[PDB]
Amino acid sequence: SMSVKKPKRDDSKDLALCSMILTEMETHEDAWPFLLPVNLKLVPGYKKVIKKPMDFSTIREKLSSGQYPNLETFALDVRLVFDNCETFNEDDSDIGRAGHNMRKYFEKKWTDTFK
Repeated sequence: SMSVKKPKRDDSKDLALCSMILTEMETHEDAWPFLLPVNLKLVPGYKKVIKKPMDFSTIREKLSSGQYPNLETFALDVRLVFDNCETFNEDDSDIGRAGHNMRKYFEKKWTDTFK
């Protein structure tokens, strides 16, 4: 509360460490469904159904331009990528499996780096 604060966590490396995680997600072989924004002209249903599209290129540009105020907003956009994928794709499809795999990969790196 006012004039009453928990000890200050060192957050000076968060930006660098989120960039490294993101690099590792970008270079995973199952990243291909997530690298670029879904083409809303060419994929029927996507525009109407997925209210907040998100992809790795968009996260990279937000990251690079100071549009994440903290590491929780970064994680929210990563998770959004996978939540969108689950909304639109059957579990038993290449893309569906890609999204489960990438989410697992992310969550491990996130835990190991920050928890």
